[PDB]
Amino acid sequence: VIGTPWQKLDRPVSEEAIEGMDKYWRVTNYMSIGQIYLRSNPLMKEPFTRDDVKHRLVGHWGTTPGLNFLLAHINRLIADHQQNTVFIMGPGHGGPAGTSQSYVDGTYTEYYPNITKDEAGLQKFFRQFSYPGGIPSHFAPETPGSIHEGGELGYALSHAYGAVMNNPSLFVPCIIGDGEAETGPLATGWQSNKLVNPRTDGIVLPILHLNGYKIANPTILARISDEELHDFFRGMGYHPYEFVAGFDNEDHMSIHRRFAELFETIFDEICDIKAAAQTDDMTRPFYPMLIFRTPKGWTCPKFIDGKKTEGSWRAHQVPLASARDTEEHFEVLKGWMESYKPEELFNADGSIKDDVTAFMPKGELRIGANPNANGGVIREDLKLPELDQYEVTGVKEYGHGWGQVEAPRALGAYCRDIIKNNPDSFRIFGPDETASNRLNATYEVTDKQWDNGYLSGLVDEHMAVTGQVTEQLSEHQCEGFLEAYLLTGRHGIWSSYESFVHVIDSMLNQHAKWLEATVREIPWRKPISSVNLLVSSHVWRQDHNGFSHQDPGVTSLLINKTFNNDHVTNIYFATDANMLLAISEKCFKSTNKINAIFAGKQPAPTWVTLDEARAELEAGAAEWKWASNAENNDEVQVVLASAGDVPTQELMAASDALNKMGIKFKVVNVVDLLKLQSRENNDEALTDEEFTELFTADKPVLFAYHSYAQDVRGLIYDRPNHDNFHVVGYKEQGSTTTPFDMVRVNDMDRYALQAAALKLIDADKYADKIDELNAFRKKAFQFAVDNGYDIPEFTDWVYPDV
Amino acid sequence: VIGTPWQKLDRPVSEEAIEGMDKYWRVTNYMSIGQIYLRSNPLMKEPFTRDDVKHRLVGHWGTTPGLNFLLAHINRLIADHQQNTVFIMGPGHGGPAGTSQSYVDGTYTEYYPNITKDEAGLQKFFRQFSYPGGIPSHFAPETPGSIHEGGELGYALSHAYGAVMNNPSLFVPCIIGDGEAETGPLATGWQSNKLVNPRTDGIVLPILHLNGYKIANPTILARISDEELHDFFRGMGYHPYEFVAGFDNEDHMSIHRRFAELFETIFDEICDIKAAAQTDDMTRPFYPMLIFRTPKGWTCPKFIDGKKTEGSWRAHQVPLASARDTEEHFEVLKGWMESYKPEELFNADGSIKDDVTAFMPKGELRIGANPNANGGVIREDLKLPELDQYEVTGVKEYGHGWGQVEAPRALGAYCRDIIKNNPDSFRIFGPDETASNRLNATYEVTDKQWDNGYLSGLVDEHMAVTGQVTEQLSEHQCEGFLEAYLLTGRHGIWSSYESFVHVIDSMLNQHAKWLEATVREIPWRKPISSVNLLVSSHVWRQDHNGFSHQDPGVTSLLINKTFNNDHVTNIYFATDANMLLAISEKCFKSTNKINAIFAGKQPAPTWVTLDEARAELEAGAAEWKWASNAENNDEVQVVLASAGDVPTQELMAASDALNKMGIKFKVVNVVDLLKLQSRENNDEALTDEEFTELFTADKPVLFAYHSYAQDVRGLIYDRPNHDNFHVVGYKEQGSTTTPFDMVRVNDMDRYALQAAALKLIDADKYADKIDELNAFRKKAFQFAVDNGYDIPEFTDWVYPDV
Ligand SMILES: CC(=O)c1sc(CCOP(=O)(O)OP(=O)(O)O)c(C)[n+]1Cc1cnc(C)nc1N
Ligand SMILES: CC(=O)c1sc(CCOP(=O)(O)OP(=O)(O)O)c(C)[n+]1Cc1cnc(C)nc1N
Ligand SMILES: [Mg+2]
Ligand SMILES: [Mg+2]
Ligand code: NA
Repeated sequence: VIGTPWQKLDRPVSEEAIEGMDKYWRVTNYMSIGQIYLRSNPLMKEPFTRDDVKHRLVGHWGTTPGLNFLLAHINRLIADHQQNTVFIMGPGHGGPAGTSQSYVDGTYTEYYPNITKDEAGLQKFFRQFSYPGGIPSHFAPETPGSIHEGGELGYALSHAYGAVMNNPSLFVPCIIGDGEAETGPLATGWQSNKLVNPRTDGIVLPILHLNGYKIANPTILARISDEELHDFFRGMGYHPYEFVAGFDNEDHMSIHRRFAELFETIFDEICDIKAAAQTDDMTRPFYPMLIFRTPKGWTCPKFIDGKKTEGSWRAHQVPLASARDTEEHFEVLKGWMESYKPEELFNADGSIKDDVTAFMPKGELRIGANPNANGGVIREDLKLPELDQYEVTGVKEYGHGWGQVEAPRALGAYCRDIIKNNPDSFRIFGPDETASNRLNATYEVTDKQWDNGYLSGLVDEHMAVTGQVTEQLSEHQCEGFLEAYLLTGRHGIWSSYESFVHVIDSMLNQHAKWLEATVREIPWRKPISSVNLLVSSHVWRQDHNGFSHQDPGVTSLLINKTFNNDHVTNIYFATDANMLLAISEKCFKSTNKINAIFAGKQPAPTWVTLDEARAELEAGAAEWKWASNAENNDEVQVVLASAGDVPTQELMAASDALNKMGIKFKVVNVVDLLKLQSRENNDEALTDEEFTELFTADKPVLFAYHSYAQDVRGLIYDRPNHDNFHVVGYKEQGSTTTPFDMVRVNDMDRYALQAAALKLIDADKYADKIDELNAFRKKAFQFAVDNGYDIPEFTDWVYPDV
Repeated sequence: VIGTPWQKLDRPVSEEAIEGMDKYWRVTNYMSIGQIYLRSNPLMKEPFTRDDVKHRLVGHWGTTPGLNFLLAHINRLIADHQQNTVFIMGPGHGGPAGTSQSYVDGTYTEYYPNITKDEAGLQKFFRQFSYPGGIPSHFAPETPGSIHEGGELGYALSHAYGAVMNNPSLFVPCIIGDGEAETGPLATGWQSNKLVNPRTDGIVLPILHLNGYKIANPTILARISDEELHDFFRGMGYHPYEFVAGFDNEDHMSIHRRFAELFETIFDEICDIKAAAQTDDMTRPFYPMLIFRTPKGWTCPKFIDGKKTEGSWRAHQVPLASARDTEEHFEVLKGWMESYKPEELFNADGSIKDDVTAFMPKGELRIGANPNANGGVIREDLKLPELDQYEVTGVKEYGHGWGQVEAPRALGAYCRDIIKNNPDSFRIFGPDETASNRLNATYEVTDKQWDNGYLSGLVDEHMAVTGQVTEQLSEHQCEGFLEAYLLTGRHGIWSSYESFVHVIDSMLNQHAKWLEATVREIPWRKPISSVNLLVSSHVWRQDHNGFSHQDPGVTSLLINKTFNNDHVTNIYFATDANMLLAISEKCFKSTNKINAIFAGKQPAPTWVTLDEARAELEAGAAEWKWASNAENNDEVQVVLASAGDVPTQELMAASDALNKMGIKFKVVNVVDLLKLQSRENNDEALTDEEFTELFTADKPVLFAYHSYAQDVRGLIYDRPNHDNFHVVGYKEQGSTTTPFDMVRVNDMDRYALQAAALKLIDADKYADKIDELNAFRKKAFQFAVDNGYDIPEFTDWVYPDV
């Protein structure tokens, strides 16, 4: 248990705490300006001149003094209440507030011993910000106290609410830009309070950083009427409180006392909600939120060159852009740094004075030290059930290609038992698709968590105010909740229709970037559990939907995060349920990855046993010898290679036909896609020798690929024999139609695969047979048109091993 | 002018109109069930049996009777008020409501003559829905009256509000799923009413289709308290009205009269707002919105197999899934179809009776016929200014590589004058980045349109309640507004930081799919203007930001929509401002495309004259002979090829060094990326002969690519000499740093490009020189570390032609 969660003070904030908060705010403002502007001389010792100013002024001042103000008050609150707290910096371009916070709390020097608490350390701290060989502009994973960089705006609230799930002692004050709140993902993020429970989860306090402006415009929320703004927050289930400061001559000590009093009222309300929830955990409370309305750039010069800067979008990036080049900008910068009176904040040796930090929290309550902001220090491996009990044993009892299994049901049973064994640290998210993607065996041990109105057991099934599945029709919510759940040390999976995974392409990019920086150069940030995404209801079998639901292209995006041997991204094609099981075990053990797990949910053959699945997965691609009819690679006339359940089924049927014609071939299944890249691009891929062994040195290879052929073509560009691969992938064809028709129109069906294999082998010799196969595809299509279902010869085919 | 816009009735809805609306609702419900369930016998003529039921039951009943109800009332409103109207079907899986609407209004038979108004036509209409060789499950572009398919949910409101921009006579009732409203893009879509003007734009009426459920869950909005729901809509600037029906025994005629009365109150309020806006166009009104709360699946069987179906998520997809296989489901289906009393709705010949449609609008007011729902019939070519006046003439006067131009400023001036010449049909959208991406010369002739509070001319600049630029910090808004603006026949452009274009990857996918279906098989849907996206502030020069802002990967997504010779996607690399001008002219003339226009906004050399730009763009890739020093291709030791402003600059400097060493090479610039594909994949690409002429038959080619190397590798897979290309692209390296450092760490800098060219030519011979270049890159990096700016030898280099 960290601290004493949810305790009220029952006395006023002390005057010593007010004095310390004002010094915090002045020293963090001063050092934020130092990080942006100063390459040397951080205490302005004589002579302080333009030569001390950075040659390239980069950074964002506008948000920063508002963040520094809130962080003074959040620090005071954590110390007085001993409250387990992680904050979210929505405007993550306010990096200097976050580095300053860590430098003040002592964690920065603890993690970065060269950046010491004295004048030499402070000089290095100023220079390094946004500087070559230094540190980032944003609140990056290398900053103690960050679980959210806030570079690509919009995810502040999903991360805040995922952090508090199953974390009942955790308080998250979530600072949201008012520009940020105009994004789609942030606007739906407010609604998360219908999906958390005040007893079993922790508490988010949204703080709208309503500074009136984004980059070059006012914000929507800052210019609507007060009555609309309050109605908006009340309508989303909050009790809105509003603070307004900095727009008149009120002295800063008075402002601190008024804010401290308000923040105590708000926290007392949060403690009352927490206490009440021990008895009534079914009534959704109106959680407080805070409208924090202060001038953008607060405390910078009001006008610069006759233009209003404090209280304007003009304060957004770097005021006084000429501070190094003109004595006029320099004199302004000097007056501004001096206005904080650093001679009262730092000792002669350059260390921040003790009376600046006596009010601060200590130990693991510090924002920089709390282990929820470095959740791999809290993370424990899952207690996983034995995989063998889930195996589809039909392959062993009856043969390769047996049965009509819906593959994700086996993952569902495995998930059900993982939740049983790990009942408060493994969650499933879904955008109203958990049952549709066949993971609903989980409901046998838990419910979907819904903290909003109930009506009747005639409609409400498998839903309760607490549970370990969460659904909302938003891929951004599901991805953001899960990411923060992992970042705070827990585990999970989500599932999406494949075409709609693209809604969160950019979130996958940012989380991959977080992982890249971490595996490269942040070894104190310990490994977290991986994002596991079941990519299902795929391009080939969207029976009730049509062409909008046909886009397997998240493969292509994921390929753009496969560099430097970071190994933070995996693309797996689950050939059947036994393979899905073997892939899911590996993913649930893995850390510091995004794992995209492709599996069809339609009834489909099972090809491999679980033991075979375990070996083949490890290799990445495997010959299926029981399906090949060639002696050795020299006898092979063509290599039949597939990735994905549907291409494999069609390839298998084509193999059966090619066997009966007396054609010699081998069958290769590909599960771990990026293991096709060369060793030069991927030090864990198949070696050239293993790659040649599978694909031959010079035989043609027909490769039936689940997604866009482009992906495989680009991955295998420097591989031996790559000029002989003919990759058949999805090619933007299809509609609402029968299963045969969907493969037919992308040349993916068994008949077209058999034809392509014959064309690769000898086009002239097989000219007639190819015509005949192409005519059968027309006949089969006409059959479907006339009759309403596919031709029995297609649907009724079972691999001859069965 | 279509109809008589914004006219009140000032009498009650007639009883004849109520009777006609009830018959509409019954016949469209009946035919919706017919489309889902029936392969033959649409009038249930003796014998009606299981054999008439489809073998594959696919489709979505739950949303559909609510849509059919609203469409009866929207049709009545259009007819009585003669109101120019396009609706948006948010729940686009209710395709049968949209096809039924067109079949009733007569447009379906007008566009599809085989689907006649009689029993034979009705049989074909039922069978074809969601059927092989038939039509889609959703409200697809092939349905008259659609500008929004609603497959990937969330974009209903951005499309509605973009439709009404500069369209002051247009009314858009926008039907939003209540599941849909849990998405991010929909949640921010409500806020658009701060960005439209009630005088110069038309009016959206959001209708929340609050049927209580999504697929397998209730919805957030349906289960919060009524007071929260109303406060929510009032807080977003609406006057909420709520209708509740279908939950008790109220007869359907009574329900129609109550709704008609309410819908007249709402429309009268919209007419009052429109009238008032002729005098006060600065006060933002509270626009009506409608909460429409009815049971999901309304009018289907209340219970099926003991499970509540009407008023449940269970009604979502296909009730009575056994209707063909069991007499029990069949008897239920039969009673349900009979409950609509089709013997009163159709004549003996199977035509829908005249008294079913006497209340309907006629001519171009019909929802299926209105030209705003087929805007290429309204679209006129832009009156474009002459391009030559914008040319950067520095190249002609001083030489190739001259000056420090910020390329998008020339596009800004060109846009400024396009708006001048087309002052109400060309708009610019930006997610608070218009000025940041340097398109702010447009503000010389128009303002950013902002219909929310003003404070002071000290902060409000270039903003007014009407104008042709719109900004909101949401890529989903900018993309959705623009798409509908084009779909209703107008023109525009938007700009985004390149990394954040990924927020709307999935919207680009859907619009590409809309374009694919249209160019393939919908010739009555005439061409619309293209989506033009300035992709700027790119990976190499995000000076104030860092690694979160470094992701040029939208190239890779766009490559997945380049099939079948649809030619609906273009990727252009603007080498400099003259090239950007030549690309922008072509894009502004083009139709039925998405055009991604890559240009850097940093100060940069101009390489080509405008006449050269015009020729090279047409070819797609061009030798720059004035930069090559080889005689012919046989003399070439290496081909120096680049795409993108920054790779080209570095390649050019490498060429200068390689020239001074006595190395023989040619320079090739690539502008129109997909023209590198083979003719087999792209019938408008470079032929093999032209490709060999540029890239040689067998010399090494160093290709410095703006984005991920993977893209170029996969595109050129079947090209002559492709095994000799070495593609250098962005490889997930970089941070907040100097311009040299960002290229350095991706091996993209001039020194590394010169080294790679030497390695390709003779690794042994040049071993020492390569070491030396690699050491200079270290020295240059250390310089930046020590000094705060890049080494003068790097920054000060100008191409020797200047
Ligand atoms: C850094 C960057 O690229 C910023 S900061 C910013 C304004 C944010 O204003 P906000 O009111 O949220 O913050 P504050 O006033 O500074 O506190 C924008 C549009 N951008 C570009 C941008 C665009 N779109 C998205 C999704 N994310 C980002 N970061
Ligand atoms: C068709 C499909 O793939 C549907 S329909 C649906 C429920 C929509 O409920 P809503 O309340 O909006 O509509 P209604 O009750 O039927 O009127 C979902 C989750 N899906 C999957 C889905 C997921 N995510 C996104 C972005 N879009 C879609 N279409
Ligand atoms: Mg702001
Ligand atoms: Mg609904
Ligand atoms: Na090759």
